[PDB]
Amino acid sequence: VKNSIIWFRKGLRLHDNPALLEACKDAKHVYPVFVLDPHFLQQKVSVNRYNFLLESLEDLQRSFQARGSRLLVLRGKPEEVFPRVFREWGVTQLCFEHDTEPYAKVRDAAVRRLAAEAGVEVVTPISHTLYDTDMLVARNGGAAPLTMQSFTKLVDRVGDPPAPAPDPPAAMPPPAEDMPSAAPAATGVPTWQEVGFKEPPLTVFKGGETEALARLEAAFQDPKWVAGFQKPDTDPSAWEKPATTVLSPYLKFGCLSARLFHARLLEVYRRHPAHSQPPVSLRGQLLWREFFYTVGSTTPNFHRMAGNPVCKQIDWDDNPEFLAAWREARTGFPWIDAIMTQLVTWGWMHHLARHSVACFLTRGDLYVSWERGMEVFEEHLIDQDHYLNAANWMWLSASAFFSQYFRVYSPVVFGKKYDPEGRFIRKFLPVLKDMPAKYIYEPWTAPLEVQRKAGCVVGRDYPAPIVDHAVASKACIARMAAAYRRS
Ligand SMILES: Cc1cc2nc3c(=O)[nH]c(=O)nc-3n(C[C@H](O)[C@H](O)[C@H](O)COP(=O)(O)OP(=O)(O)OC[C@H]3O[C@@H](n4cnc5c(N)ncnc54)[C@H](O)[C@@H]3O)c2cc1C
Ligand SMILES: [Cl-]
Repeated sequence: VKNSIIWFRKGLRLHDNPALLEACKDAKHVYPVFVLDPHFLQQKVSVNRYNFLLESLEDLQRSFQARGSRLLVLRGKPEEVFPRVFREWGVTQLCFEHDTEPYAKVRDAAVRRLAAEAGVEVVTPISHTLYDTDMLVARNGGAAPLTMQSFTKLVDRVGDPPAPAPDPPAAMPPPAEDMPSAAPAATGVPTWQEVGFKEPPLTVFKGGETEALARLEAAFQDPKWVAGFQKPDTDPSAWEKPATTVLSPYLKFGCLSARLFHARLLEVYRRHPAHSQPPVSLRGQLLWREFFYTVGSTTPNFHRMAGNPVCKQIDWDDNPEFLAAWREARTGFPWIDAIMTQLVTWGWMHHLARHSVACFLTRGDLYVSWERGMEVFEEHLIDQDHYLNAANWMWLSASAFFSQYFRVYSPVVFGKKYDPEGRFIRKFLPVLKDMPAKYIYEPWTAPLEVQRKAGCVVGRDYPAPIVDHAVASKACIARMAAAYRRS
C-alpha cells in the first residue's frame, strides 16, 4: 500500500500545492510533517517572524483537522528524524516543494540519499516561484538575465506561468493510529513561550493561509486600484491602510501561491486594457521577486560581497557606533528612527521606507556595509527572503543592479512630500507627538521653548542628529565616485 509524507518547509498552504496532491493520490495514509529545530533559539530570529511561522502552522493544523487528518510537528534534524519515520510509517513516497536556497540544496540532497536507502520515491514539484528558474536560465542560453528589461522579455517569450494547481480533496487519508513518532503530545504546534522567547510579539499581521487569502480578496475588491497599480507612486508613510498589498510575509513562507496571485492579476488585466505594465505594475512586483530568485539561485556567494561575481567590492567603513545608532533608532532623524521602530514592532515597512533607511546607512550618510544592515533586516523582518533581502540591499548600496550613486534620499525632505504633518512619525515615535509640524522632521531646529512646551528637549528626550546630512552625503557620494572609476 502507499504511505506518503508531505514535507512542509515553505508552501504552508493547501491551495496550489502539487506536492500535496501527489502525496494524497492513491494513498492509504498521509503524514503532513513539519520539522522543527528546537535549538534554533540557541544559535538572530525575532519573535515576530517565528510566531508568524507558528501561526501559519496552527492554520495548517485546523485545515487538516477539518479534512480528517492532522499536522505533525516533528522535533529534531531532518537528516535524523526521516530515517526513523520511513521504517516506522512504512513510507513509500516523500513529497515536498522545490527550494533553491543554499541551505536547502544541501539539506534536500541529504534526504534524497536517505530516501533512496529506504526505497522511498521522492517527488519535488516547483510551486514556490512563478516559473522553473532553471528552465528560464536554459532558455536564455545558459546564463541568467542581469537586467529587469531583459528578464521581462524572457518571461514573455516563455508565456504564462503554470496555472494554480487544483484544491486538495475534502477528505484526506489520515495518519496511521498508534504510531509512536506521531503521538499528539510530541507532534503539536508549540507557542512562542515554549520555544524560548520571553518578550511577546507586537506585529499586527497574523500568519496563515486563511489570512493570506483574506488579504488577497481585500486587495482585489477594487479592480481599478489593481489595474493601475504603480509601485513608485505609493505612499511609504501610509500605516493605517498600507499603500501596498503587504503580501510579502505570506509569499515568503508560502501561505499564498505566487501562481494564484499571478492568475487573479491576469483576470483583472483582461478586463482593463489600460492596466499598468512592468516593472511598476503589481505583476511586475512578482517579476522582481522572480528576477532576483533566478539570479541569486545561480550566482555563487550571492548573500555576501567577497566571492560574489555580481557585487562590487566597495571599501565600506567598519563603524560600530553608527551601526548601533541606526539599529536602535536613535540617529536623531525622526523619519529614519520611526521606520526603524516600525521594523522592530511590525516587522514590515513600505518599499520606499526600506529605501530611506538602507540608503542612509550605506551610500547615503553612514557608509556602513550593506551586509551589516542586512543582518538587522534578517532578524526583524517577518518577510525576510534570502534572495530578495540581498539584491535590494545591493540595489540600495549601489553594489549591483543599481549604479546611480548620485541619487541620495534626504532623511529630512523625503517623508515631507508624503506626510507634512508627520502622522507616521507621531505614531511610532510618541515622544514627538506634540512637536509642531514645522519642526517634526528637524526637531533640533525648534526653539528651546518649543521643545519644552512639546515635552521633547533635543539631547534629553530625543537625541540630536548623529551626522550633518549635507556633509555626510557629499563625502559618501565622492567616495563612491572614485570606487566606480577603479572598477
Ligand atoms: C533593503 C530592502 C530589503 C528588502 N527585503 C525584502 C525581503 O526580505 N523580503 C521581501 O519579500 N521583500 C523585500 N524587499 C522588497 C520590498 O520592499 C517588499 O517586497 C515589499 O515592501 C513588500 O510589500 P508588499 O507585499 O505590499 O508588496 P507589493 O508592492 O504589493 O508587491 C507584491 C509582491 O511582489 C514582491 N515584490 C515587491 N517588491 C519587490 C522587490 N523590490 N523585490 C522583490 N520582490 C518584490 C513581493 O513578493 C511582494 O509581496 C526589500 C526591499 C528593500 C529595499
Ligand atoms: Cl529626496
